[PDB]
Amino acid sequence: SMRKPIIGVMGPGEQATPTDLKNAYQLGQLIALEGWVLLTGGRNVGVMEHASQGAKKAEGLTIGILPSKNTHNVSDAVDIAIVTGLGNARNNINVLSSDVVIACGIGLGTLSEVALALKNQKPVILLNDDLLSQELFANLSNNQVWIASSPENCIELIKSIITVKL
Amino acid sequence: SMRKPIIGVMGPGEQATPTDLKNAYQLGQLIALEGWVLLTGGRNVGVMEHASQGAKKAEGLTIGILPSKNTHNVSDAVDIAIVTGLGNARNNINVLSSDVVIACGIGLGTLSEVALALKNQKPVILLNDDLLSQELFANLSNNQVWIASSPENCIELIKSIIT
Amino acid sequence: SMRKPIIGVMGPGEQATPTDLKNAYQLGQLIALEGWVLLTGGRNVGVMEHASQGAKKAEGLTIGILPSKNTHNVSDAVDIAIVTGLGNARNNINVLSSDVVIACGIGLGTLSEVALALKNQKPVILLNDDLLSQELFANLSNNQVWIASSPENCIELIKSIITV
Amino acid sequence: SMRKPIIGVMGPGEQATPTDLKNAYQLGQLIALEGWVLLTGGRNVGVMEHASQGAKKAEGLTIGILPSKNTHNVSDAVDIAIVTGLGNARNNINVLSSDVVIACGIGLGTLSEVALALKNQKPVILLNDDLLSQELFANLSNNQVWIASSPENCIELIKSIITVK
Ligand SMILES: [Cl-]
Ligand SMILES: [Cl-]
Ligand SMILES: [Cl-]
Ligand SMILES: [Cl-]
Ligand SMILES: [Cl-]
Ligand SMILES: [Cl-]
Ligand SMILES: [Cl-]
Ligand SMILES: [Cl-]
Ligand SMILES: [Cl-]
Ligand SMILES: [Cl-]
Repeated sequence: SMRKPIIGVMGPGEQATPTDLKNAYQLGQLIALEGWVLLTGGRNVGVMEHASQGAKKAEGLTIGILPSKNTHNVSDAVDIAIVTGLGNARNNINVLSSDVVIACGIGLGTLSEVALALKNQKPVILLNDDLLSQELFANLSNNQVWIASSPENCIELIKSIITVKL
Repeated sequence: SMRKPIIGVMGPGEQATPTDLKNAYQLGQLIALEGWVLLTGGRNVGVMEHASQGAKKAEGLTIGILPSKNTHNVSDAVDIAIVTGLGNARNNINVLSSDVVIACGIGLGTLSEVALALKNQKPVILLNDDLLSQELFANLSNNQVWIASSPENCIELIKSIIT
Repeated sequence: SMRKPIIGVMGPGEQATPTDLKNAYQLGQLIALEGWVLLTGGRNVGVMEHASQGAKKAEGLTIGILPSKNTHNVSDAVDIAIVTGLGNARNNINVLSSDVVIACGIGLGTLSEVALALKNQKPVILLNDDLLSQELFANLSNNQVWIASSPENCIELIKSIITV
Repeated sequence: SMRKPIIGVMGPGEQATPTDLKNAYQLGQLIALEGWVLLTGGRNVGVMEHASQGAKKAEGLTIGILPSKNTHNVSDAVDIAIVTGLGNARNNINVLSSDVVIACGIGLGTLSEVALALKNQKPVILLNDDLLSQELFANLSNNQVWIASSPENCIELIKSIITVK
């Protein structure tokens, strides 16, 4: 493949913590500064939107995988709107399309995406303060999930992951 | 609606524990005995297979929602094979189609289905031996998830929910 | 497989003509009288509604594959409501799930299902008065599609197909 | 929306004719020269492959919407590989995601996409030499479908559509 790495950033919306939102915005910037593509589920609030705005601040390309049948809710920070009409079934597209999936914070939708990514043997990085989810996913994935300490650490982990792929 | 209640029994496939299989068979029997319809992921392994066999022993109707593009892997105990060709994206159809979701055991696919069902505000009953999953879903659902003690207790809970 | 044959009856919804509705009801009834399961797109309009009503008149089992995320539009004659939340992507589930697909009338959604059925290597029977779609699908399918003259003829064709 | 127009080029894969492939390549180039994004079904065959290669020759961005669960079959000329695992259900994503759908040749998957696009009242342009398909879609769309004469005429039609829609 000559394609740029695609990094999926998943996380909560309205219930994202202040730390999740700061982490998301920083991640978006850092992904774009590497020349990587950012993929999100296209939500116009919370982690996905802060990540997308971060990437755009650093002139990166952003892809949104929308659950709706139209673009009515997509933000200006999404360059490419993939309109699925699949509702929450689109979560599987997010994970299959990503070279690495980062869960920035935790919530029900994020839990579903992490679970699907690990079932598909996709590399997953958790960036959150939820020890229960970390232990549960480590157990179910036979310790294949990665736990990051910061946005910068996520980028370091991605570089090690995509180097082993190569 | 004059339709019969559809109870979705989710749970591990190949990695199901022996207790998950015994619980799944008993759930299938008891669901069928109520005249309810059983929905599973449809394959010839694990909770899907055992629940479907339990329901068939009691002459219940069984629906399988298959992830592949044909019926190669279908349980012999599935009456209606819905072939989706969606892979793991069929998990959402399982949840949306169920009046109640029971998670019998734990694994990655089941975690995805429970999360989706709770996000849809579907009633969800956990029947497992995994205290981490029970505490995590109680927290994320603001204690709306039910934790069952047995297959019989799942049935009792469903009767309270659907009445 | 010990499962009953599943016959997918596709056709227009809101745009169905009175002829399509009569044909649909008769098809549903005959599918059920054969001891087969009827699958439709499940909604309370058009061929879906009338085929389902016909199958229920003969006490057959009916499956509806709904495009929305709830049962609000389901036919009262659907026994099993499979709620997909997929929109028109559910058309692929309709054809993958069917042993034979019947197109009862014509419209854009029905054309998409016929095309997907033929691409997914499923037997298709056309029961309509649309010569252009009949010729086009005969050409694209190297004459594997079947053209029926009546609801009874559809059942005759199914019996020949599911025998081999 | 400040997003670039996304033009979906649909058409036969394995069964594409030499004319379909020439038209597809030229379409891809012309879409990219307008600064538009090309969307295809993403695979390394037929119209998908040749449209993607034409767009890359003109340094355009290409999106591929793949039906399988990995990138095994992806065209080398796809920049963004959307892996769906949906099989032919991805055809709905192709049409929902496109501002205009061009059907470059005819085959069964293409017919499904044309039909779904028209059902959604998405603009559709047919570029083919099949008068049966042109008459059928004109009838079923109440003459809303467009019939193009050449790849260049497709671009002219897209400009007329983007202006009114
Ligand atoms: Cl979430
Ligand atoms: Cl499964
Ligand atoms: Cl399967
Ligand atoms: Cl599981
Ligand atoms: Cl419909
Ligand atoms: Cl519906
Ligand atoms: Cl139709
Ligand atoms: Cl394809
Ligand atoms: Cl593919
Ligand atoms: Cl085609």
